Amino acid sequence: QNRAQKLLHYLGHVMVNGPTTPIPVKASPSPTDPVVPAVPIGPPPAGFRDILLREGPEGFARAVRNHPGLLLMDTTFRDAHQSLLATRVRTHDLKKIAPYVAHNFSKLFSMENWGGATFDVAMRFLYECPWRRLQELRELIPNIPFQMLLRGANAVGYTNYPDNVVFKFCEVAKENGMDVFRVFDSLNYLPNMLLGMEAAGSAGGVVEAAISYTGDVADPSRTKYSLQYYMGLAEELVRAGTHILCIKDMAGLLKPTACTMLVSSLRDRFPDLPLHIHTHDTSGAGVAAMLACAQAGADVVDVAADSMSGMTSQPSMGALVACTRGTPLDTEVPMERVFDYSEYWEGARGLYAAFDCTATMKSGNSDVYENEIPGGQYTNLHFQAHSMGLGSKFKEVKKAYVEANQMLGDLIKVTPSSKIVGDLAQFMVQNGLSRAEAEAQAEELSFPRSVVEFLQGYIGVPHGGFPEPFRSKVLKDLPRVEGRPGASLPPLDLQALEKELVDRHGEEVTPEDVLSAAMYPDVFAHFKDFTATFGPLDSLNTRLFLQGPKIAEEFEVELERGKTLHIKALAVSDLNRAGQRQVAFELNGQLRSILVKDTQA
Amino acid sequence: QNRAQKLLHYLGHVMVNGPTTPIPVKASPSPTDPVVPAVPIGPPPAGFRDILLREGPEGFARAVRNHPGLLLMDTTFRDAHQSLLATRVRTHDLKKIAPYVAHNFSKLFSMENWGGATFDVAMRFLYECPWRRLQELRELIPNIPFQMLLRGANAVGYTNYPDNVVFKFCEVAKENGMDVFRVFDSLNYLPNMLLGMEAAGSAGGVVEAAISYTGDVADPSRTKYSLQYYMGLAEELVRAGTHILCIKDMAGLLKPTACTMLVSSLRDRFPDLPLHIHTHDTSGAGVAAMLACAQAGADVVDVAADSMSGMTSQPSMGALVACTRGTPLDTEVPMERVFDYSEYWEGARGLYAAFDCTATMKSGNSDVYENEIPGGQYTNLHFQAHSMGLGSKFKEVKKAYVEANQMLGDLIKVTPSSKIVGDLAQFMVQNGLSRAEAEAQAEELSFPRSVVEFLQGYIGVPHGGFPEPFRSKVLKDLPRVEGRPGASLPPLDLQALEKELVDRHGEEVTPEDVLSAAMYPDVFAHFKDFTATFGPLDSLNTRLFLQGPKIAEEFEVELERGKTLHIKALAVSDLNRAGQRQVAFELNGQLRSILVKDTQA
Ligand SMILES: [Mn+2]
Ligand SMILES: [Mn+2]
Repeated sequence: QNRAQKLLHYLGHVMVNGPTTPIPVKASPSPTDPVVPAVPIGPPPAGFRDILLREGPEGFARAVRNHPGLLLMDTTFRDAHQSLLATRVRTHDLKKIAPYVAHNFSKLFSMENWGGATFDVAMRFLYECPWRRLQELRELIPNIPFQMLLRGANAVGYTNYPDNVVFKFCEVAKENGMDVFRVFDSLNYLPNMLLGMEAAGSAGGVVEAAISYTGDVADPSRTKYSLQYYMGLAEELVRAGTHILCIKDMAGLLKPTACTMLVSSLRDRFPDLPLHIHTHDTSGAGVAAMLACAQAGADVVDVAADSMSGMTSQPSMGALVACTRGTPLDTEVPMERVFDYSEYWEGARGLYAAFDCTATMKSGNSDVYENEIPGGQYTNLHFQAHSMGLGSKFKEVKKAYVEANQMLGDLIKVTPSSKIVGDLAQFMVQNGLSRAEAEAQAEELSFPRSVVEFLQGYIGVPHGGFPEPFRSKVLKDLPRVEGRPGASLPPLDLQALEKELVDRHGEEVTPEDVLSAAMYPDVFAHFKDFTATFGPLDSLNTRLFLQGPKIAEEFEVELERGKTLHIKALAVSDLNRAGQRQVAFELNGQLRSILVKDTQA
Repeated sequence: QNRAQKLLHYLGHVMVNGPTTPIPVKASPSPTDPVVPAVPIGPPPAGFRDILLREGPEGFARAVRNHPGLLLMDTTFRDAHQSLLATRVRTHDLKKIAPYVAHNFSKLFSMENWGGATFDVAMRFLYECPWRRLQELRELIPNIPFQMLLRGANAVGYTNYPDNVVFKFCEVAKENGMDVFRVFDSLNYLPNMLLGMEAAGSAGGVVEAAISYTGDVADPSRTKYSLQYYMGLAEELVRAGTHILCIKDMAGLLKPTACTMLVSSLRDRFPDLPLHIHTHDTSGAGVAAMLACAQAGADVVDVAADSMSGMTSQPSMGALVACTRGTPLDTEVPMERVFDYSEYWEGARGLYAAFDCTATMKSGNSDVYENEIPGGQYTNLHFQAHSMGLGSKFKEVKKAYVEANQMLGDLIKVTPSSKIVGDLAQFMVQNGLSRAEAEAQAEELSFPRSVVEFLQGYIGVPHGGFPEPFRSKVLKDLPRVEGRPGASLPPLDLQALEKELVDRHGEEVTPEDVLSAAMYPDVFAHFKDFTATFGPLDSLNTRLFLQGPKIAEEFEVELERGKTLHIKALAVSDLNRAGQRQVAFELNGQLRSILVKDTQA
């Protein structure tokens, strides 16, 4: 077995040289293994994915809109760990509790488990294939709809790609098993949001236009992104044609009062339009928030498993289900099941001890109502300062964030945008620049590549326009983008890229691989060469994958399905073998050894 | 200076032999120092403590009941850290942010900062005087009311004390600066609750009778502790005379729905009675819950600073303040201030890294709706299991907890009671006893000392009676307590105890000390001998206290107020000096050395 030995070499390697992917927090994966509940044999109870197929996104939206109780979505597979564990959860652990979900959470609206950071991190850090993840799970959960976070601007990539790809991406994603597409734009720049809605709607999937939330519509003071701001935007999005409408409060800024307001005026304007609410518990509301949303007529709300909820993540699924039963919005989900599910996750999370923000973050923070830093980014900046004894610092950067944000014309901060305000915020602090010093001396300073490209609109056009008195003194003799960036981009010959990959990585390369390579040229490449020589490192349980094997400890890995592979380390030490070393394993009935390179560790 | 050298010897000792008080989690106190905001010079803005004094608990309650916005209480000084940090926060760090509080949180209803575990821990583990704490803080915050958790049954002790002490306790406490007394009974056994109310009322303080909450009044299924159960209990407590009425949801089981119900029928029955709600965010509601209580007419709700809220503690103060502004329930508290306040606590908590439940607990858990384990006990049992790689176990015990509780007739689990179900739950588990095996074999097994005395009523009589078919087969030829246990207890000759202490510890012993010794004979004794030889270990900053000083690191300690004491370690090594060693400090302008005992460390 070449599949076999490829992995051995790997295990051996991690033993000799240690961890392959970065480990931000010095900690070994919990020695305990996640508790996987029991599940009856045979097919799931069948939930919405069934209806969808049976009637399209058409009847779907209706059933959704006409469902009595509150409906939910599980972000535990995507945004939940993307916010708490540096989006490091591996397919392996996701496949584990999959059969459970399929059997227990059929009443489920959708299940977020793809899109977002994941596509990137899957190759850049976990060395697994994002497509495999999908197919492997779609296989395990045929009854629950699959949702992803798609960026209208550029699918799951980091830069503008020709529009021919956005459609081909969704085309594939759709066939591979994706259903609901949540398209968003960091500036709510419709052009990008509609392109996303296109590829998604044309791919034949469910379009769920997502509006990113800033400030507080309840507060009449601020008028930039006023209630009427959103309301207008919806019209366009609804006209452009969307099955479901979602409100992406990525910063956990939605207050109950603001909620009641927003949703009602929305339910009023669109009586039978499905409404989906996404918030992060960063401020401390979330639950109280979501509850208000239902009250006012919201159809669904995003939640995460208790053990993976709270703080920069989504509100406690169990708290929502609990507070909602006995009422006309009852979710009808057995508390018992949320327990076993959270149970699993509390243990699963134990493996990702090396990526637990829990190291620096011991709770939420209402100051988010001031800096407007989204959940994910919050956690990271927090960890950064504190991880280097600089909590004192964090206060300061947060203030530079506000100024930076105001300095660019008060913005909507999400992946694209949010990270540009970040660099500028840091640029100012690390250079001691008051907003005034920053603006006045703006005629010439080396502002972040991200900031300059933003003002050139590479992403889009901020509502209210660019801070021109400043924008120009910055841009100078620089090319300012005109129109939807992706527009002026010539297509991407897929055959040129296709044989260009077959020619190299193999006669294997699949449509999927092509796309991946497309979005992530290098990262994909590296990911391919790595797995090339190390086998299916994705079938390895997280512990072995991170920490590597323990000398003498018996263990097994399910390669494919006909093999179980029982291995036990025991023996390494050839300290000098021509500048190397050699380890031996007792693979199944026999035994063998692979040679590693000490890398003078 | 004897004050001086006494501390030196201590510091040195810690250097040579290490930590004096147990340290559950191996971690050193953060090297960063909590950020203490700025506070104007001169007197605070004055709040309710002022009104109180000017009009007695009579005008106070009215003002409370007639105040427009929602009122709050800060448990950050007591229940917040008692649930999260093993009640280990020191007076030193409480004095620091005190002036700030006095200046910024005048609108505050009360401030919980005393009572509960504190009195015990203050001597048992921190080696500080609980009275000192009170006096020192009363000094720093003369404008905000001081609240404490007083146990009707036995003030701040662990056993039945003759009622003469219960009155003498509140008498002293009241004069020392305590105002509002929250009196509670673990089984809501009126006899004990009234005794507390008396001492509290008689002492001339504000009586806030507390009803302990269980189950879910919204849920018609369970009828033991039905709505009409509480409603009736209210009548008694109000007739017995109480200025304010509080609901102690020590387990965080209060759902919004159950809330709206409870409070309203309460505000209905008592139009102008002040209502105070206490909850723990354990389930995930809390905030959502409290918001409901207000909606329905609740006058005050307990909260903690953001960095100290969440999980088994109280809801995010900032989340409440945030979601409540702009509405008729506006707290009027400047978001800005809750920020600086949490800012301070996030850092102060970094000093207590050795007691942070954060180590095992990374979030709340809605399964609380099933085991009914109060916030504090949850945290402990969770740390327990997991701190010894036994999370797998924790599930099990939670199950025994339910059976144990059901086995004792379904109870209200708070400090007294709650820990009895604990022992029983663990007894069963650790002896493999189904609730059936536990009961049938009850005729004779060595049930916990706590469980036996419970059935003998040493605490009180459980509503619905004791589980007799069992109770008896357990008790056998054992004495069953008749009436409020404290009643049958002969007074406590205070002079006998007074001269008894003077005679020993010194001609210093104060009325306070007497009471302390009373409730905590030994603990007090040890606490006294320790401080006796080591000086004011309470004027030491938590870092030096826990971790001791760092060789060559310059530092200072504010002994009293006329001395600043600048010390620098540097030099220890007399490894063998007659089985000891010797360290040297460079105290202020001069230098000197103290001789320690290596304890063959
Ligand atoms: Mn999000
Ligand atoms: Mn409590």
